[PDB]
Amino acid sequence: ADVQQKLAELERQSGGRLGVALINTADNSQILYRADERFAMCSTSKVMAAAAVLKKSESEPNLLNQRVEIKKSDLVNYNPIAEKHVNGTMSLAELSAAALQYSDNVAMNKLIAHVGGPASVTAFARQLGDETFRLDRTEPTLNTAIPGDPRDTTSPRAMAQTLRNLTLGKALGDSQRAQLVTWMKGNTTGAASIQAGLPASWVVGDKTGSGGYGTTNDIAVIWPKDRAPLILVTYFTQPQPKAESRRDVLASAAKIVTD
Ligand SMILES: [Cl-]
Ligand code: NA
Repeated sequence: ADVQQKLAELERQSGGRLGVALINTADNSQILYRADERFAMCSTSKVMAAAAVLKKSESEPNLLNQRVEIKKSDLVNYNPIAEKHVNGTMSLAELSAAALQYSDNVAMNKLIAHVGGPASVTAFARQLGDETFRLDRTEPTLNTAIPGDPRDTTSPRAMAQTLRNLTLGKALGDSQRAQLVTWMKGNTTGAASIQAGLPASWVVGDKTGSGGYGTTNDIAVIWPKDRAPLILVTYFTQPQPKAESRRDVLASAAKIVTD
């Protein structure tokens, strides 16, 4: 309860809307704040697109080696890896890694297309037991994050439970689960978000997201020193369309709920 008051104070101080879900797998306890409200996922949705391709690879073992052409027409707004491979191909494994580790938006679009579009990613979430997740659009429009707009949203509670299934549970086969976790542990974009609020010795696998209205998100699996793992989802959005990102708010929330 003291944690609730501290999160409420942080939310007030920040001027935005904060949603937090922590799962402590030691005792299956939860810390929740606005955990059933919807938030725009932005690039945190890349985890579900990658997982859907991994699940397909359980029945098509050569799938991650399949190659995908990258053309100038594929470029969108943020393409740090794909722009180096124009007029060549990348494998689905390389695209998955680019999406998760560099937040490459071409990679995301190629993963979406492969599995059949946003409704197919959403159908995959339903098969896992997540009835809240919805992916509606492709990159870059899925990041608009308009207040009140349900498109491309989920709730903190649902995303934490689903991330627990994907990374610590049995939603994926052992090889595929290990691959997802390795990719998330190799993320290059998260050091200023949840990880900035945790001790240096803890190990984090995370995926960040940012978008309109100053939306600043991070979802993480956390291995504390000599403890059972944690799942932590921190979603944040602001009232002003051109608000700046606030990664520090996510770091502060992480420190509060892990103290
Ligand atoms: Cl503004
Ligand atoms: Na979700």
